[PDB]
Parts: sequence; C-alpha cells; structure tokens
Amino acid sequence: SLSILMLHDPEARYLHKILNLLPPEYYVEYPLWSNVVFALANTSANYRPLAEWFSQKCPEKWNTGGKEKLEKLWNDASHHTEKKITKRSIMYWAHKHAPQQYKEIVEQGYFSILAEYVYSYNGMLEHYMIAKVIYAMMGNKFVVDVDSNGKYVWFEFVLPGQPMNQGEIWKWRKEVNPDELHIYISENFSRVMDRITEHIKYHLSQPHESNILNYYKKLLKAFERSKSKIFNDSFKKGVIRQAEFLFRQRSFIQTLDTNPHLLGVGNGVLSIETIPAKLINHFHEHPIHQYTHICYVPFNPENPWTKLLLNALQDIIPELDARLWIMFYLSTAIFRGLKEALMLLWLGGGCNGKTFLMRLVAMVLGDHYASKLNISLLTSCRETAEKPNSAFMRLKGRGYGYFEETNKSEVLNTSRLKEMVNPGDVTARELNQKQESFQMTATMVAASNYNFIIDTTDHGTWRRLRHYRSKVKFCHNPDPSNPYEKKEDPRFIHEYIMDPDCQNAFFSILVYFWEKLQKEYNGQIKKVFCPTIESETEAYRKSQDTLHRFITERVVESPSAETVYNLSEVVTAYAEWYNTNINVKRHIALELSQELENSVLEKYLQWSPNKTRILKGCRILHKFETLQPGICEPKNKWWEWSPNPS
Amino acid sequence: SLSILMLHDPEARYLHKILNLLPPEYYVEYPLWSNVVFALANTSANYRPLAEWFSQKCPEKWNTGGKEKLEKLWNDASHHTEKKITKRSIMYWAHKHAPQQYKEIVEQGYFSILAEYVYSYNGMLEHYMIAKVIYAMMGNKFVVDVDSNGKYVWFEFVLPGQPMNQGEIWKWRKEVNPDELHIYISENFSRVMDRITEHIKYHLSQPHESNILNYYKKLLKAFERSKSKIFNDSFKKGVIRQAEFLFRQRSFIQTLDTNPHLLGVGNG
DNA sequence: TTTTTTTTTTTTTTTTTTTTTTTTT
DNA sequence: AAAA
Ligand SMILES: Nc1ncnc2c1ncn2[C@@H]1O[C@H](COP(=O)(O)OP(=O)(O)OP(O)(O)=S)[C@@H](O)[C@H]1O
Ligand SMILES: [Mg+2]
Repeated sequence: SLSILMLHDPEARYLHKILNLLPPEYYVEYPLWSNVVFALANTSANYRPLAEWFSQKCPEKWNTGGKEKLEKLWNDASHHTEKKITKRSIMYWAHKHAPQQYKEIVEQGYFSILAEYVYSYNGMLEHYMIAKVIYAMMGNKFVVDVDSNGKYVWFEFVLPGQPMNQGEIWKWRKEVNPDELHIYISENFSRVMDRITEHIKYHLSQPHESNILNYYKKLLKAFERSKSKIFNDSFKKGVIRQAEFLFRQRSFIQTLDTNPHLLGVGNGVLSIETIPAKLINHFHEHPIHQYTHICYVPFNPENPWTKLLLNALQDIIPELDARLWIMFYLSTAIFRGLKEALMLLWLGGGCNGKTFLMRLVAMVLGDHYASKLNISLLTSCRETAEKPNSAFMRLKGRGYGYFEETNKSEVLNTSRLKEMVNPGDVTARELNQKQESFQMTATMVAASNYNFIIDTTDHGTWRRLRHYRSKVKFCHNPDPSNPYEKKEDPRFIHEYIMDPDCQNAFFSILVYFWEKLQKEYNGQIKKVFCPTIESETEAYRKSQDTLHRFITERVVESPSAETVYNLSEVVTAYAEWYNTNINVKRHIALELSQELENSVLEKYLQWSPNKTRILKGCRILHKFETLQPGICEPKNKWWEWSPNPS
Repeated sequence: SLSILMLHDPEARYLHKILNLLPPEYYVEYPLWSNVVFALANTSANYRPLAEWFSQKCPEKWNTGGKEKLEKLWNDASHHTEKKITKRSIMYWAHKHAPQQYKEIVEQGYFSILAEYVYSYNGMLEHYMIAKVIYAMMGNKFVVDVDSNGKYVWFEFVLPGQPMNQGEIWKWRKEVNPDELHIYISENFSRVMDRITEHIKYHLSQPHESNILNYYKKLLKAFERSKSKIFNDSFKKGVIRQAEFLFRQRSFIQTLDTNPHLLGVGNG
C-alpha cells in the first residue's frame, strides 16, 4: 500500500523522499535495517506498507536474505516496546551521509507549508501558522513538558560548536525561556520569508489577465505589511505561546535520569549497560540531563597520574584482599540503581588519610550524584516529629554518601538506620511542599576514629553491617623501623584534586573496577572472601556488647554458686554493672525479659512454675571478690586483580 | 583563501577592517602579538584561515620566526581551556593607540546595518532591528546573565567620567534596570536616525525616473512616522526585552569573583 | 517549641484597546 | 472629503 501511505500522509511521502537518500549498503547492514524498522515501529503502526515498501527498497538480496526477514521484526509483534530510537533521529543518518540533497528537501518541505498558508488567507500570516512551520523545521531539537507545580518548561538539546557551559554536551538542558529560538525565529525564518517574496514577484512578471492584475498586487501589499510583523515582540511572544503545544511531549520529565546505566560526563554520556563501558559522543535519544564535569578516558595504567594514584592508594591500605574488597565496594558508587543493603564503617587514628579518599570520590562523582550529609544523621539519636526536615532529602538519584568525624564515640540506635540502608522507599518533607516518597539508591560510607556504639543482638541488624580498622598512620617523623608509617605531602590534599587529569585518571579506575566486579560473579558483594574483613567485623560483634561482657564478668566463672531472686535483680545487677563498667543508664526493662533467655544463661535459666524465671544459681560479686569457682604480596601489579583467588 | 574569508562572514570582513590601523611593532614583538593570537584563537576555531592571514599581516614574522611553532600555538589554544581572553580587547588597543579612524569605521558599519534594514522593510523599524543595531555598537558593556532564581540581571562596566559610587571603578556593577542604556538609546541613536534621514533626502535630491515621484515619498513618510517610535515607552521596553537575548553571556554569574588572586579595590 | 516556616503574597497587568494616516472610495 |  505504498500509494496508501503516499495519500494518507504527505509527510510520509516526504519521509519517503528522505529515505531515498540512504545508500543501499545501509539496507545491507544487518543491525541497521533492524534499527530503521524498529525506529518506524515506535512511531505509529500503520506504516507496515511503508515498512514493507522498505523491504522492496533496494531489495538486491531480499530474496537472498529471506523475504520474511525484515518484516518479521515488526510482524512478530506490532505491540510491545523496547525503549529504542524513535523518529527525529533517522534524519541524523540521512544528513550525515547524504548532504545538500537533504537541505533542499526540507527547504521545499516547509516552503510548501508556508506558501499554502499565504495563498489560503490572502497573505495574512498569524501566530499558529508560523508555529506549525517552525515545528516541522526544528521540531527535532526542543521538548516542552509540565513540571509538578505546573508550568510549560523548555528543554534544549546541546550540540557541539555553540556557546555552552563546560561539560554540558550531548545532553538536554533546562531553559527558562527558549532564547536561542527567539533569535532563530528572527534570522533563519527570514530566509524562508525571502523565498516566498521572490516567488510572488516571479509570478507577477508573467503577464496574464485581470486574475493577476489586482490579485497578485493585493497579496504583495498584504504580504509586505505582514513581513515586518515577525520582528515584533508581542507577536514573537505569542508564537512561542502557540508553539508550546506543538512541541509538547507527554511523559518526558518523569522519565528523566531514570536509567541507572547512563552517566553524564564532560565529553558526552558514559554507558555502563554493556561490558566494556562505551562512550557516546554523537547523537542519541536517551533522556539524560544530570551530569558531572569529569571527562572520561579509557583506563590506561601507563599514565603518570594513574600510577601516582595507584601507588599512594596501595600504600594507604596494606592488605591486598582488603584493598580489593574496599574498592570493589566503592566501585558501586557509579551505579545509581537499586543496591544491596551494605553499611561500611571503619576505624582509624590521627592523620590516617580517611578524609582524602571520601573527598576524592565526591568531587569525581560530582555534586549531582554525590553529597555530604550531617554526621548526626548517622547517629540516629535525634528524632524528628511532624516538622520540616531537609538533610533527610538530597539523597535522590545519588549513589554515594560520605560522613566525617563526630565529637566522640557515638551510639547508633537501630531506628533511622534500618531504612537508611535497606533497598526500600522512605518518605519525609521539608520547607514548603508536602509529604512525598523517593527510592533510595545511594552507596553509604561513614568512617571515624570513634567506635560506634551498637546496642542490639538481632541478626538482621548485624547483617547489613561491615567493619574495618586502619593500620597505617602518617607522622612527620617516619622512622624506617615501622612499616605502618609514611611521610605526608601538604599539597596532596590542598592540591592534586584541582588537577582535572587526576579526576580523569581516578574516574577511569572506578569504571574499570566496576567492570571487573560485573565481569566477576554476576555482580553482588557477599562473595570475595577477604579474611581481613568480616573477621574484624565479627570481632567487633564479639565486642561492643555490654550484656555479653556482663555475662562473662559476674555470673560466668561463678555459676556454681546461688544468689538469685528473679529476672528483677539480674537487670539491677546488669544495671549497676554497666553503670560502672560503662555508664549509668536505664531501660524499659522488658528487653532482657526475653534477651536473657536468648542469651547463654539457659544452663541455669529455667522458669519456675509460677514464672519469675528463677535462675538456678549465680554469684553476685561485691568487693574485689576473686577466686570465684566456675595476605599474599602482589608481584608487581594488583589492579590486574590476579587470578580468581587473587 | 582570503576571498573565502571575506565572503562567508561580514563579521570576518569587519575583523579584517579592525585588523588594519594596528601598531605592527606589537605584531613584531613576541609577547603582545602572542597575546592577541591567543585572544583571537579563544574566539571560536572556525577562524583558522583568518588567523593564518593574521600571521600574514606584516608577513615578516611568518617569514622570520616560528611558523610551525605559531600554528601549533594556535592549534593548542583552540584545543585547550584557559582564561579565554576574547574580543572587546583588540578594540581596546585599537582605540588606545589609534583614535579617529576606528570611530568612523564602526559608524559606517552600524549605519550600513540600519540602512540595510530600512531598505529591506520600507523604513518600518521594529524592536529586533534596534536591538541588533544597539548590540552592534556598545557591546563591550552590558553583560546579561540569568541568576539562580530565574530572573534576568544586567551588569554594567564602570568607566571613568561617569557618576559612580565610591570605589566602583574599573569593575562590573549590578543594575536593576539599564537606565543609562535607556537614555543612551534615546539620545545617541537619534544621531543615526538623523544621518539616515539626511542620506534619504540627499538621494531624493538627485533626479531620476518615476521611482522618485512616489517611492522615496513613501519611504520618507514611513521613516518619519517610525521616527517617533524610539521615544515611546512601550517601544523602548520592548526593545530592551528583545535585546537582552543578544547581550546574553552563558556561564557568567557562577564564574564571578571565583579567582582568589584578584582583589577589588577603590582605584581599580 | 517555637520557629520560621508559613503566610502571603505576588506578579496584575500586559497586552492591548482604541486608532492608523493613508487609501480609496 | 469621508469611510474603511
Ligand atoms: N596515599 C598518600 N600519599 C601521600 N600522602 C598521604 C597519603 N595518604 C595520606 N597522606 C598524608 O597524610 C595526610 C592525610 O591524613 P589526614 O587527612 O590528616 O587524616 P584523616 O584520617 O583523613 O582525617 P583528619 O584530617 O586527620 S581529621 C595528608 O596530609 C597527606 O599528606
Ligand atoms: Mg583527614
């Protein structure tokens, strides 16, 4: 039904004019004829005859390649979507390979549209007809959408070779007013206007009877009076008001920045969807707007900065397995999608260089994807009633959260922490607006030289937690006796972050590590057995437990004795214990009404017939009360990751 | 390809005219000449042949000097990010060393621009024409940028010889509305209006065929009717609301006062 | 727990309109 | 000179 499409849509025929400029080898290329049929698939569905016409377009080997081959990709499912290239991109392949003939095709294209309107209304232009001409001419560059509060917001696609803020190439940007459209409607639209002027004068040159003696003269007078209308301001404001509907595109704002496999970079957009990661520095159709100003380059260990960073980094963390495991964890900061609930906190001392690593990642990732949050938030000690809260926000879309030191060692209640790590959704509010929910997908790190008090026993609480301790410390007198001591550079933090190449080198390392973990056991973090890690963590679990310490301080090593009333004094005995052993405090005592049974006291803990859980015997201690009776060091390179054991 | 240089771009031919009347002693010297090479290189990369011809202004340096070194300098300036010294500076040296000649050159330039618009639209001026003509002159001052709050903001370059605040000289200042731009467009633009009127009446003086019996009469009537528009409040407000698009400079507010090696003082 | 966020603006007209002199009756 |  080629004729059908021809008559059904003049644009379809124009679209046919433009597709005739494609060389036959384009139709030969297997992934390309799949691309074009998919591109037309997402734009309407009645173009099956046109798609079938494309099967007969340069069919030098259609029978050789299979008659039921190109149509099969569309006839198998006229429904269904793939989130692929739509229209307004086929024009890009058309003009990138067939110049000149493309510019005249579009030139006569809107020329017919404009010349139709000038004849139909005796040369009396208006706002809407101009808006239609503009959209058919530069409708493949602008998108208008409506935000949450509701205004007609303008988004512009940046192209190389035009004034633009650094790092904002090959991606959409927000515009308060389409300013460059205002100059565009005044300069390039004039050229279209002139072609009309020549056409009417040429027809006036050809003699004829009264049908042209006054009719052409009237239009010329009307047209010239209307020629100056375009330069007016209120008229130009009206055209922008009209064109808002033509450039309207439903479902564009909420699909912005949704793909977690696309990252905006200073030299295009970086795709981590497939291995290896690929850089896009040409036209595409992915709705991405946020970015960071760090240019991406392929990972080269031969760069002096890459070696410089790797050497200092390797010295910072001595253990090979710990070094691999930590950076693999930090490599997830590039990802912006759902992540497994892992909390990383680790201990150090003095000028340990902890601040250097967090600071490096934050600027490398950029503000759009990384941010600094109040350390108090981690404590979770603070509670928020029905009141605005801002620091809870800012976590949207981010993939990295880093903290700093506290006043001292701090206690962290499970509340306000369970939802900070879990792959769930949380809701809150702040200045203005109201309650709203947002998916949390950011990696979390918080290291300090202060131990974090944890008062619980639940496995679910102590399953999304990992602990580490630093061992290498920096001092200005590095005696050559202790390996855990190295010299410092004041420039190392004050500068070396201001060098863009350092960020470019560091970002490459992060990309490479994420590729390694992805090429590793299908992602995930639970694997990679680092004996140094997860052992100090459970050692920290054997510590940081007041009850267990109390158990093997007063009742254990003296269980054969018998000074027991009930669960009541055991709490008081535990109360006075932590009062001195730790600090004086009180609790709604029901926690031990079951935790004590959850403990190892069952040897003597047996509930009496009238409940009271009378322990079979212990010795409450007063006065001194003693004598109571009861890895491979890497050869030369470790970023190469070594074989599977590593 | 000098003909290609002078063909595709009237801005290039204007830069050709400005490139003349220069003190070639500076071109002979390495520092200042390299500085102006950097200035022109930072202003787009499409002007590679024009920069090459700038190497052939007083060709002695291109015949006695680092030819390949100079072209490599221009190339690296094109593909590097620096402080980005731009135009409106070579204009400064041209005015500094060479008064007179440049004044009538720019006068003829924007006068020709306005005359071209008048002849194109039968002397029916409109806000865009006046806005572009105004941007053709001035331009050095009046940088416009969009704040973080979404409000257009105007900035003026303070110069000696005006009523300014204390210690505000030789640096940008914030302006709620370009008031002295308003009075400038009211006063100085009238000189161009008068020059155009004189040119029209002079052409009317010369005798010709039936064109002058009615056609110049129509042109002069339309121009006279449009003359009073520049004094209208709504017309001038529209002219400003059109012109702030042209004087827009991307990435200006956030890069303001960023340099820690520069201090603002009373005497500069 | 006010406190400051909330309130409460806050743009608020503006364009235009009319005419528009010329034109052409 | 008056109406569009
Ligand atoms: N890999 C490295 N190479 C060279 N110098 C380093 C390295 N790591 C740390 N340093 C030096 O040691 C210092 C870093 O320690 P600090 O940042 O002071 O300690 P921190 O644990 O990060 O937290 P602070 O700052 O002590 S509260 C810097 O002054 C660096 O000069
Ligand atoms: Mg530090």
